Amino acid sequence: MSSLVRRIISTAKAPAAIGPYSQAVLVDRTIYISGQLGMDPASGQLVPGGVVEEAKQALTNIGEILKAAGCDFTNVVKATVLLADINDFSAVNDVYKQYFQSSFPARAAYQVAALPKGGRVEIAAIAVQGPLT
Amino acid sequence: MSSLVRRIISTAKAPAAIGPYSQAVLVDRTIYISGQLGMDPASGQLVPGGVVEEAKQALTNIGEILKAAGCDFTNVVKATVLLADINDFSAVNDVYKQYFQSSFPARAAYQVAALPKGGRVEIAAIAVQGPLT
Amino acid sequence: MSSLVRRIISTAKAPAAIGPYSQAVLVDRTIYISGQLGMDPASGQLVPGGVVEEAKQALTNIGEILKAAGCDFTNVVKATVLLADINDFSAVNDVYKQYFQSSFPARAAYQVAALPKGGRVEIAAIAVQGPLT
Amino acid sequence: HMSSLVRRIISTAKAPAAIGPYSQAVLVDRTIYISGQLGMDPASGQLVPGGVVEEAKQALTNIGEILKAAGCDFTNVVKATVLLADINDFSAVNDVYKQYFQSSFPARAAYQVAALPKGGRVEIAAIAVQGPLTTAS
Amino acid sequence: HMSSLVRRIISTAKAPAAIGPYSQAVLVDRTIYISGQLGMDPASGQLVPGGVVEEAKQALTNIGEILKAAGCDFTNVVKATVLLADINDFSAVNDVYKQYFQSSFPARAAYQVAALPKGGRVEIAAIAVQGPLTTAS
Amino acid sequence: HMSSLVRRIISTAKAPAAIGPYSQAVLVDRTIYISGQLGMDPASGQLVPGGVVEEAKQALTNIGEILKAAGCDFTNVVKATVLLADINDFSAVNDVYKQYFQSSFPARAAYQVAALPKGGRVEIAAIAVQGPLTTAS
Repeated sequence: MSSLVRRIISTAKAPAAIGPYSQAVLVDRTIYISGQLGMDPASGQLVPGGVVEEAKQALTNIGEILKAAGCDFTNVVKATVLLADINDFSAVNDVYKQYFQSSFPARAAYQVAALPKGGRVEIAAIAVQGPLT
Repeated sequence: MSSLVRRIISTAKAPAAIGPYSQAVLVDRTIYISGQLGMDPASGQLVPGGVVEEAKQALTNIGEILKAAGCDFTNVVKATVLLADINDFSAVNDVYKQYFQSSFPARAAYQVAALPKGGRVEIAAIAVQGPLT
Repeated sequence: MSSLVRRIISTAKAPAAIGPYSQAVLVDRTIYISGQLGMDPASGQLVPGGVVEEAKQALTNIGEILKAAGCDFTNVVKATVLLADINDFSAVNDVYKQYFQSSFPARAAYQVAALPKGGRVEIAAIAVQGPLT
Repeated sequence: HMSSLVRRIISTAKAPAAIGPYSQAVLVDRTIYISGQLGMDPASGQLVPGGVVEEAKQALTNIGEILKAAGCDFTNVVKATVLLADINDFSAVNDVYKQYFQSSFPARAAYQVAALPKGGRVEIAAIAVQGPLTTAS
Repeated sequence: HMSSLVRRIISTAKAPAAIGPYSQAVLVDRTIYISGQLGMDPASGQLVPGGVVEEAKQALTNIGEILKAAGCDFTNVVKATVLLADINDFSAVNDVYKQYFQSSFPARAAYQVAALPKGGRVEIAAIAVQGPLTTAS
Repeated sequence: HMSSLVRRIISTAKAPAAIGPYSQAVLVDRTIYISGQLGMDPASGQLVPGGVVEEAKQALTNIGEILKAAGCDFTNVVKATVLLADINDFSAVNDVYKQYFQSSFPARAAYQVAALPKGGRVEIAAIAVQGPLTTAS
């Protein structure tokens, strides 16, 4: 009946919350990361340029949340890729692969009906705090 | 190679199953909670009044499942909010915030094409059994 | 600050990856399984026959990934069932129940706008490596 | 940061009280460290009469009450230490000790010491692990 | 496969150096096994003068420096062993030992031995658990 | 409820058999408690001839076989106890013991006792932790 560590992860290097959620929660060694839209952290607005630029921004935001938790992309074990349009699958895959360079996470990827703020992509993730063997 | 505790959480204070699933599963210290529609526990029928009343009922149902597992809303670490209509985002956020009063979970929220029983909202969650520090 | 085990699960008894993901990731004792379409493992093509045959194939694929990790369906604690059409709920439930014969997982099930490859169903899961009590 | 592990000080009236800055036992995480027990009567404060066999019986009774206070029994013991005033009493003490265990026997340290507190002829200490335990050998 | 647990060899200059194939203490996972400490002056390499009370004070100072090197203090000690050259010195040594603990006291082993290294009159060893710890009793 | 932790009773024919209600070693969770080993020949049932140095070599051989039966080697030992019939034999025994360890040395207890079983001149016990272990100091 040990008391397990639970910590809210919060960094100004990622966007402010637009609803009642934390950027991520660390509990024991597992980090649950909220869905990230392609919002610029300074302004909270979706970056221009459509799905490719939004995907890059979403992943960069995930990277800053990971870093705040003492992690990097190699600590990610599962990701969820929500698309506004299934036709963008190939383009989003090519962006995604540039960040998750090895030990590729488990994943689910599919088209939803609509995302907050009219986003074209939103990515959530689960990570495990290192060290990992 | 310890044998980890796995327990099916089941309470008549939450709706009966409408498919082949458990209300929640506790494994080690993590509790995976099934998606809850706004069904009345006694009748299994969706409450009238649309998305706001359904969201309240769904969250109340989650609360009873948490309580059966010796938890409350403060043990939730991640939630998924599935909407039938993205226009309801603000209204559902305001209901949601009334239950998750602190240590806000990580979250993903988005519009799907359709929910079972024609629900307007469905909420799933992950919690960690306390004590948490 | 122990170093936790993280292992990529990979078996030729399940389909090759069609994107930048692992079939599953084992970390500590938790196994995150990627969404499985009803693809034949040998060819990578969706099996004919629609949602019922695809659901059977998806679940068989999950079973082979579990087996590669020293597990079976009784180790599953949470599943996500993504449908291309909510009208298929009853048919998919009846297939699903044939594999998850006891200790039914927690679950969320709902209709999405579109799945990769035009699939009619996709199933992801979380399992915990045994022994479980 | 790290998890906060549970510690319980065990203190039962059915075993001799721990006079001074020690405890009968300390449970930390799942491991229970049990202080050495003499053949002391909990209600007299000195040794039971009759010598080493009588003292061994009382010491093991005392350990059993401390185990029960920690939610354990003798099946949870993983290591014991048997200290003797006379090595030649080992067989007699072992004939008492063997009655408390049926299988999956603890590891053991046993030897004669120069002197025990209270003039004792035997003192038994133990380490136990809180269950459930699965024995695979 | 299993997780890789952390092990740290503790080696502080504020306690007597561990001459030869032993360490002052070993931390493994959360548990710290501390070698028996004599009343040795870290900078002389032999016992402090003045007998058992002076030696007990120095031994406990030495243990405290090893605990600090492992990120602990005396509140993390869960079991201690007090070895004596003379059982009749127990009360005097206990009056020193009690100053180092205020509550949640360790389990204890204590007895007279035939001989300690270096002609010591007291030697104290300990097991501690790295915090945080929550004491529920 | 709590997880069920693994316990294995270790019982190898390459070390002297544990006669009576004790085991050569008990593994529980990741920790192995190894009973004190004398310089006993596994196939004779009594001490090897030649005195303390010969007995120390045989005792350490016996411990090594018990470690191997638990899937460990001497690098997994975190604490050892060296009991002697004569404190003046410590250096000779240490010259044997040092051959079994190369670094990350165990914590140690060592002292002379009034009598060991079987008339032994040395008895070595140990605590080990099943690997993998990462040593960070």
